[PDB]
Amino acid sequence: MNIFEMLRIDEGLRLKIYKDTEGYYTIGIGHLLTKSPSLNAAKSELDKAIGRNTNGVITKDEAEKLFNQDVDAAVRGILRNAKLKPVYDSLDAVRRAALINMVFQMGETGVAGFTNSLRMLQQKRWDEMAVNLAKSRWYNQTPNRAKRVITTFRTGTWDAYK
Ligand SMILES: [Cl-]
Ligand SMILES: [Cl-]
Repeated sequence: MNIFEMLRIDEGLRLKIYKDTEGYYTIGIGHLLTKSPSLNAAKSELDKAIGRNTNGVITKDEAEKLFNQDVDAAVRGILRNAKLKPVYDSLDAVRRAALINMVFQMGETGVAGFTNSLRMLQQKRWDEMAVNLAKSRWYNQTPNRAKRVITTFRTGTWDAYK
């Protein structure tokens, strides 16, 4: 089990443009296209991302390429964030995977804002952190996934995913 296998479970793989739970245009492995309501704005973004005229449809390879770029960017955004870097640096390899997951899903900024949980994470207070992450719009909108991520932080193991 690794971050790729982990995010692939959580986001799935879709080869045709679609809406996410939030209503946004997305494709592949959780790759957001646009927060805009126009399927055209979305086809536009897709082709620019892919580098070709897709007509809203990509190959698996193509989807995997975006994903690779997205995970890479998540890791880099963590390592560059003043709030994030230090949390990450303090954690074990499983728990790091969990941080990357949230970052992938919600952006540096989003996570960078969970002030209290970040501190508990840092203080290695596993249980309270888990309670705190749960009082969030994030958990309420996508509780199964959130539970998985939260368990991963709590336990420090891949159980939720096995
Ligand atoms: Cl892109
Ligand atoms: Cl869910």
